[PDB]
Amino acid sequence: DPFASTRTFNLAMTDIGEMYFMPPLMEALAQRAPHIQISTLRPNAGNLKEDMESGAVDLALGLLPELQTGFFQRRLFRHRYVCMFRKDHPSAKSPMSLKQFTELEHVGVVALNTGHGEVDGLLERAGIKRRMRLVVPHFIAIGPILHSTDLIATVPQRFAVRCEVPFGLTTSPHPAKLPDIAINLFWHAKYNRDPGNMWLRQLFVELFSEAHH
Amino acid sequence: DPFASTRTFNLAMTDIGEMYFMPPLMEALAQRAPHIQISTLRPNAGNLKEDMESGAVDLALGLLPELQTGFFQRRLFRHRYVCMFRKDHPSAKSPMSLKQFTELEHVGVVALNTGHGEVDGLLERAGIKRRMRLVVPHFIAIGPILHSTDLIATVPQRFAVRCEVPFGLTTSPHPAKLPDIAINLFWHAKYNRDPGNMWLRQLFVELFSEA
Ligand SMILES: O=C(O)c1ccccc1O
Ligand SMILES: O=C(O)c1ccccc1O
Ligand SMILES: O=C(O)c1ccccc1O
Ligand SMILES: O=C(O)c1ccccc1O
Repeated sequence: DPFASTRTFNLAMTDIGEMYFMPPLMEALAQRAPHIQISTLRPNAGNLKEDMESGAVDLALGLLPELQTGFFQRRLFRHRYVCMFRKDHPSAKSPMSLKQFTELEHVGVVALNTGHGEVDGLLERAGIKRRMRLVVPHFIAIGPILHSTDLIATVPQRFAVRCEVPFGLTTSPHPAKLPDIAINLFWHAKYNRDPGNMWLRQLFVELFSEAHH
Repeated sequence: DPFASTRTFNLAMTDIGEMYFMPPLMEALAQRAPHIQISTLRPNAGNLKEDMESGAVDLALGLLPELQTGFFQRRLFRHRYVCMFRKDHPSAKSPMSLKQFTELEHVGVVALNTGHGEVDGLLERAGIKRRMRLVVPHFIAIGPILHSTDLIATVPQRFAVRCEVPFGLTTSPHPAKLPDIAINLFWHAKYNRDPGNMWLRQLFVELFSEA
């Protein structure tokens, strides 16, 4: 049944999603359905809405404003933005003050087709105009960049904690008031009742849902 | 007038390019041109050739055979593909044999609009069939994924070497016959004499060219 499938599922997610969702998913699949193949793609890859409609993309994961309307969507968890910097930073402290946040230099991330791109506008509207020497499209490059510079960054908490040891970095709670990050699972009405889709949806829900309350 | 420039330069490069190029560039810029901004994008974002022509993208860095004719270029350095897997993998050995390579499960990297996209085809044509359990679009997530699974991957060596300690990975010379990876810097002829472009190109050559 589930054990036997050799179906390939295609999943849209960010690079954080790849490092976060893939290892436990692979571990679960080796226990439960060891022949299933998984392919990922970034939320910006083509025509996400069209590709979910046609069935080329089975599921989408993340903070995804594109799909806020015509799609089924289930919340997996919430987490916050934190500030991150190298463990031996010459001046950065935790907790970091707004003043210090505005004094330091930043690397920014433009996560295309995600809601993370609201961050710069939200800070700007609060009067926090960062000295941002570098802007990159995506998140994982942030680890090595912070490891070998005095830059700081604003990043999702669940990504940050995964960088602390590998890249020798520390986090601070974020001095600015930023909304919570809702990481959701999305699917198109067409596959609402497809057995294989429901099974993979249920697995994501089981593996990744916040113990709510 | 480098020190006073507030120019934003738009650079096309991979996730590997960002981790490798950006920290020394960041350090040089703080010292020579602290008001310059650098914005990156992937080689696959929009269409590279037109954007370099328009000055939408100033410079491209990486393995980019589509720019190999009709663009200016300088070689920065060369390196090879290697096989990478977690240090305590139950069976994977270094050096890995081609037989073992064909037996183990892989994480593939599709790698669009770079030369790395060709790996699947050189292997497939040579008759080296891989059991591809997981496919991702880009390289940089391979580090965390190998660390926490039993998969193996084929990856650029200079990238692989930066993963070894952070993620507890080992490498092997690659059992298959694969081409060298030439990492070049490219620009369009139109900006050949643009002063800010010349200045930044020359900074990349200074910091990264082994030639
Ligand atoms: O921002 C995301 O896409 C994300 C994905 C998985 C886990 C945490 C995250 O912030
Ligand atoms: O349609 C499938 O191949 C399938 C896959 C996983 C679980 C249940 C299924 O029917
Ligand atoms: O593949 C790349 O684009 C690359 C870039 C910088 C250093 C090593 C690399 O392989
Ligand atoms: O001439 C410019 O516009 C310029 C900009 C940045 C760095 C060096 C430069 O000459």
